[PDB]
Amino acid sequence: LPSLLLIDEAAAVLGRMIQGLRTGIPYIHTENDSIKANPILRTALWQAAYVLEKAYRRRYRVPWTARRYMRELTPRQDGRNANREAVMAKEFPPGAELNVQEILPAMIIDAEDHILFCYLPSCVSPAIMTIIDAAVGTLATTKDGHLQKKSRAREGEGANWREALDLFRQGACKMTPGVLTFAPAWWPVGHENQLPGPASTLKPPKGEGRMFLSDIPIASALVGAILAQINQPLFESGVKVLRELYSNSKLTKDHSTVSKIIEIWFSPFSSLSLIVNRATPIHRDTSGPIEGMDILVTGGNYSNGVLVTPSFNRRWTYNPGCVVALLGKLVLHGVPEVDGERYCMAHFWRERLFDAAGVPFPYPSKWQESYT
Amino acid sequence: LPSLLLIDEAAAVLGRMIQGLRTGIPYIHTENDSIKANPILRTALWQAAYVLEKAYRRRYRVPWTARRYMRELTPRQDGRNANREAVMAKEFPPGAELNSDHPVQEILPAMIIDAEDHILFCYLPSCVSPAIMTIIDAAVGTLATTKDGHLQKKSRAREGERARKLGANWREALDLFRQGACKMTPGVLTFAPAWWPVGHENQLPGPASTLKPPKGEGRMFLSDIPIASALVGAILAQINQPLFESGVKVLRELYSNSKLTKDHSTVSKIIEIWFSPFSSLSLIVNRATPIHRDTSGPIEGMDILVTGGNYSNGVLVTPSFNRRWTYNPGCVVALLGKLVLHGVPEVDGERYCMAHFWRERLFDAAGVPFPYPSKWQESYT
Amino acid sequence: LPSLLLIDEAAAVLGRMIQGLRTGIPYIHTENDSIKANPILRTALWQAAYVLEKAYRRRYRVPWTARRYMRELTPRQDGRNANREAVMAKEFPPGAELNSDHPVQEILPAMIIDAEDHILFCYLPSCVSPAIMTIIDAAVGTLATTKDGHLQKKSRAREGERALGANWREALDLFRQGACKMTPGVLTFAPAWWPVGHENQLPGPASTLKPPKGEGRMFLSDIPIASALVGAILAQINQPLFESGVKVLRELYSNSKLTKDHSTVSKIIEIWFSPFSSLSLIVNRATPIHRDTSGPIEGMDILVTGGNYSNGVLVTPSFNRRWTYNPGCVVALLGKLVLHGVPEVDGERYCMAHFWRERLFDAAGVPFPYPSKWQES
Amino acid sequence: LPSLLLIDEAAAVLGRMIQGLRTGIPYIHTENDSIKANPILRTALWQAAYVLEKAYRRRYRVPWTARRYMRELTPRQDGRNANREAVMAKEFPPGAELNSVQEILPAMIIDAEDHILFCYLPSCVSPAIMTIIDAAVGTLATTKDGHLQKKSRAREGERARVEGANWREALDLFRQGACKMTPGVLTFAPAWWPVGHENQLPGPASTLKPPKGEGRMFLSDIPIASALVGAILAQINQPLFESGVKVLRELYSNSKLTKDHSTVSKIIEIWFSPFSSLSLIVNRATPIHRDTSGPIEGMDILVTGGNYSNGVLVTPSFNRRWTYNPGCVVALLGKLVLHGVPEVDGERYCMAHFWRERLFDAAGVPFPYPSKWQESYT
DNA sequence: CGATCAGCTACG
DNA sequence: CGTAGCGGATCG
DNA sequence: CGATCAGCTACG
DNA sequence: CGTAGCGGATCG
Ligand SMILES: O=C(O)CNC(=O)C(=O)O
Ligand SMILES: O=C(O)CNC(=O)C(=O)O
Ligand SMILES: O=C(O)CNC(=O)C(=O)O
Ligand SMILES: O=C(O)CNC(=O)C(=O)O
Ligand SMILES: [Mn+2]
Ligand SMILES: [Mn+2]
Ligand SMILES: [Mn+2]
Ligand SMILES: [Mn+2]
Repeated sequence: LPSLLLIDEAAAVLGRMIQGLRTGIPYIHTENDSIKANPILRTALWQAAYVLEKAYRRRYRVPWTARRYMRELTPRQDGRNANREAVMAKEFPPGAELNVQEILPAMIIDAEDHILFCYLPSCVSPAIMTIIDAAVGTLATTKDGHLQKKSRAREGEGANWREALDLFRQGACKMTPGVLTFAPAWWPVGHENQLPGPASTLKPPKGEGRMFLSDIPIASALVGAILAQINQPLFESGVKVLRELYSNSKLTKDHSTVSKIIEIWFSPFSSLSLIVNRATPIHRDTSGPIEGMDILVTGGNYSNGVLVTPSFNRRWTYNPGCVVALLGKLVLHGVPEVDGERYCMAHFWRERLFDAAGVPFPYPSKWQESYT
Repeated sequence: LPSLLLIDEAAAVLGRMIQGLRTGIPYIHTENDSIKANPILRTALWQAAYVLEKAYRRRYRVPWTARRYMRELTPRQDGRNANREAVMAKEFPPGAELNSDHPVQEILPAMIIDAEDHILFCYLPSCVSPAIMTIIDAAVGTLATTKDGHLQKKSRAREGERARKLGANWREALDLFRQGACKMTPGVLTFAPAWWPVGHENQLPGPASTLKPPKGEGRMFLSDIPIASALVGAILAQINQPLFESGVKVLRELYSNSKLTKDHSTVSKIIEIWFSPFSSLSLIVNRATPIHRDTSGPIEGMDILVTGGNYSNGVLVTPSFNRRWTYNPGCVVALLGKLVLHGVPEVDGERYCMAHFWRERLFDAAGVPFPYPSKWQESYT
Repeated sequence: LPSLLLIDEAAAVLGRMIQGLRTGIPYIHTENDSIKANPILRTALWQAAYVLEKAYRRRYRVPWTARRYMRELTPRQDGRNANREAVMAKEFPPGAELNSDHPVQEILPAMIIDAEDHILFCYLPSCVSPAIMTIIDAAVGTLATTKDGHLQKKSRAREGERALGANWREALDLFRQGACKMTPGVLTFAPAWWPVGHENQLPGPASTLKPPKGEGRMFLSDIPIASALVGAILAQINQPLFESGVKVLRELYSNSKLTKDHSTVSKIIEIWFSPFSSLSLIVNRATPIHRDTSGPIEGMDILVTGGNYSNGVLVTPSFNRRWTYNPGCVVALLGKLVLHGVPEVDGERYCMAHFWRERLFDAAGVPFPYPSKWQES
Repeated sequence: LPSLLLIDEAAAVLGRMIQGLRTGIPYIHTENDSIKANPILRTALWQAAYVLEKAYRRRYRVPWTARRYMRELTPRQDGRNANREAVMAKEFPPGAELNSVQEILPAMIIDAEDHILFCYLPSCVSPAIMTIIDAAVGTLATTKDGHLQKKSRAREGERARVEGANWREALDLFRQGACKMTPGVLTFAPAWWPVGHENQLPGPASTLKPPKGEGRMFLSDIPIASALVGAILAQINQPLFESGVKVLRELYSNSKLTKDHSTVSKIIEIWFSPFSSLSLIVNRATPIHRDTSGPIEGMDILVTGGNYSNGVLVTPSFNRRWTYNPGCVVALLGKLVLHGVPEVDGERYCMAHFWRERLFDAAGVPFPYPSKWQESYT
């Protein structure tokens, strides 16, 4: 599969670049691969390398380990319960380093050097941001696409807060607010009992979702390369899971479609969700494995984006081009209303795909693995 | 059709000659057929029989199957990526029969087979008889000494660049062509009865531009070498008989069925003077060849290279076999061009190469399945 | 657990000695581990390293892959069908390296590999140090001199009968006629095992091993260093199989919900110095040409022959070979692929066969691994 | 796959037995195979050899070729049209060897070019195997809520609700009265196209999909009988036998030719037959017909059993009636030869082994032309 | 997302 | 006469 | 459909 | 003690 080869090249090249920035000997790309043939990809990798090196040089530490924090969590603690969240705040305080709105790349590590949060502002190069803007605009401006049909279905008529109307941007939008999800292997609502299959959004071979994916393979390669810089075992394990889902047709239904989607799937993650013109309340993401690091990319036409992490006592500037990697099941996070239109791409995981593929899900990486 | 009958009979006769060499009961050509009508072809078939039997008795094996190698290759992996080639070389090494401390240049006819007895490479030095080599030399000289043929027109088309590693257009890069004193104009021409323009595999195929003038230089070169092409086709039938017969069937369907090609009477006229089971033939005059894989043909296609000219130091390099092969005039090499990395450095003189290769979409159009590579034992049946 | 620690360390040390022999920088054992605690084991490992390196330098190749050979075999093709064996011999011949110009019997260490570098057969003559051979001779003698041990009790049970095919392993045609110091017969040992036809219950301890101080448990206690040696050899030939067998034993020891009578099985494992599933002792029996069909396709079995005989031969027809099979000789082979037999010898002989049960791997949740390629050692 | 090896061994051994009967040098089975290990199979092969050798010595010839007959037939001419059948009877008469009661001796009908069109084999099946088949069919037709009883109540319900295009399940044909075995029709196949789903990829027959349903265990009860039938076919038409085996191997190997290929592979693993399909017709009379759903060149095999005394199979274009009592085997080009079986004085079942050419096309295996009888004697 | 492609005729 | 403008699924 | 199976507790 | 009767998916 050449797509997985491309994502490997992006990841490896990004690592060489970061190493060059650290040693003072600049990496010079000579190999004849996709990176030399596509300056947009090369430039985007260079920008991500700059931001990642800066973030790796600015590390805050909380006075507890992710393991104990996760053991105090209940299996579906998403942050709606104020009593238990106060319990968490007292048992796992921010610590002396964290007792201001940040703008500089940084990361939060636990007492045993595990990365819980990586803040990367302006990680995505303007070319790729333009590309993503165009793709999302095409998906959210179609007349009878999934988003418009859902948008009129909801006008005719927490708990399922991800599609609550109070959270969507009300006023002037050229992009249709809503939420869509894409994955080569997914279990539909209350179909979790069966084998996984392709997401409905991706099932038409020339539907709006498949073309949206075809519009952003280089953005997805960039996001995957960032993940590989932060957690290489997780990147490689996701790639192995994808390879196994491709090979072994007895793990999915409609495996023809799953294999095609994988062929145009330039990402090590299990799934990608697009949230258009919706505020995000403080929450924990409960649907993935404890150990999964998700990646958020925000874009649009706004100036006052903020991401709030209360258990770190921090607010982070969350403007177009900003990338955030985080343990979504551990870190409470939210994004208030912005002064304009916004979209978010959330790249995340399904542990059940991992056991099905026979690939262990790894524990979060320590930051020192960066420097080997 | 006399062309397809001629090459079919040449193939069958060559097989009988090789079998006689194997059993010790010499074949003696008795039938009153086209092979009796051309003593030159018969002599050349005997020489090919000698060299083919020798190569069939000297077989190296790599410790992997072509099928797994191809599954690891990407569809357009031509060898430009050195890191990817290092991955390939470590996952599919030459094996104990082929690794050595020092680079080995072979001189004896041989073949490389995979772990499942499929032929990947066949080395046949001095396969072509002096007579047929003389003929080919004369025909290629006629093509490359012309005053306003395709070769000089191409040399002028690049005249703006000239007076001013693979990559786009490497087959005609000026870096590779012979600088100095040449009797034959360096360049590349290609011939085919049915063919698709680059990027245009969406229409119906048509005749190659070189062959469209009914008395142009290309059709006249083609008419000059029907017995050399019969010999090349017969060799192919010895290495991969199903591919030979399937190519012949494809040609027959393209000839008969007129709704498969554009300009079909021209395609039929070319097929009538097409003494070859292959889809296409390319003539490369005075050009070195860098290490590459040919990525545009079917995975399972066996291509045939014939080299000639007046040079003494010819070498063909196969890195994934850890081998260099003496590649002097008259040498024939059959190889899975989409699997085998191969290149030819500059020689100390003038050289030309005839590359016979395939287009799977022609097989699809003709309704003929493309077969999987032959096992060597099928020769011995 | 000292059993698994001893065999793991023996395997690692043997690998280091073989590596030193290959590079020319001799391994020198400095660590304070199990190997220093047993100089006899260390000596035997050095001898095995020498013979293994010699065998690795003398490699014959068959012109086919084990995968294609096995795909043409039927799951219980033991060699009884002469037509089917002719089919196999014609479709999978010995090849040019094996058929043309060698002696009546081989005497030098060697191995047969397939077209994809997988090991099919490893001939290792004089592999066992004389000390360990003495030890095994004594333990097998102790098992075969008892009044009313299992060996004598089965010899009596064949009463009126005396006055391939089912039960060939104990056919009377094969056992030594005359006067024997050792009682001919067959015994089998395993920490977890299924009775024939009963792979539908939980596995339990081998019958021979259940008395806490019976003859079988003391034969096991007498040969821990011979078993550690055999296990280390196996790890040199197929490292994934060694480590996976060790994991299976570890799971059977830990997880008590896999076994019946799990305390007893735990004791057996504690004195089980071997990664193999099971061990069979064949005393004074010739062996007809056969394939062992009951184990996993990819399982490497190990045969050890001993006794006081001079004309021992192991016949592998599909390799066109006869191998000198005298006391101290070790043979590793894919029992499901390689036809092999041992004719009657001019004296008394015993064989220790170490082999596998794939259902054990399934029960322990450990996948059965693919055979290693020979270069990986 | 050991199943295909078993049927190959049965075919080869049967041929050796027939050769021994012809030369006068009896075959002696020495090989250590399934035939030596199973005396029931060996005895049954011996009986089939006796009857087949007798049938090959009694050959009638019609004065036309099967090819011209098929060329004059229309693609769905099943015999319902009396005008077309009168035309066929004038253009292809029985001929001087056949025009002129009920035959009882094993025989065969060949065409003007020695192709076998019909082989009559009375008491071909050994009593042991007939007992076995009786028991398996009785088990199939007595299951409490199995396919046959659910069909039969679907039939009573529709007859009651009322106050050929589906003649094979027409209610007039089934035995009315006292039956131990539930009348009906079932069909089994590893690769099959359901009604309404004939432009999809082939898949396993509905009857065989439950891994321990009544259909799969009926198949598990009669592998030795299925091996016997395949061996008979291999004696009459060896290329067809071997081509059916090749099609089965391709369907087993190539997982992209079928849906639910897991199930198809399991079924193939217990499919002891070179035929594409097997149908069981329990307690049903059979009107004169041609079978139109198979390849023109396909030779089907019928095995009849039960407890009846007056069984007859009618072939009008040969001007013949054939005694069709329990144990009788008939091989015939069902798409060419009109044939029918009247109601009998008791309970009866029929096992019909037949072909689907589309499976051969999918597997890339040509369907061969019917064998000539002389191929037996090579 | 820029590049790949064993080439060609329409047309200045 | 020469050469511009393809042409389009797919490749890393 | 009879045979295979590197064996064993339940019990006269 | 000694040994009868398993035991069941699968093999040709
Ligand atoms: O909307 C954003 O920027 C962040 N979104 C999330 O964390 C989410 O949807 O789970
Ligand atoms: O130049 C040679 O002899 C060989 N040439 C090639 O393989 C080629 O042009 O693709
Ligand atoms: O007797 C020997 O030395 C070898 N024995 C075997 O292979 C066996 O019992 O299966
Ligand atoms: O019922 C019988 O014996 C014969 N049956 C058939 O020919 C049939 O159903 O097509
Ligand atoms: Mn979230
Ligand atoms: Mn080439
Ligand atoms: Mn054995
Ligand atoms: Mn019928």
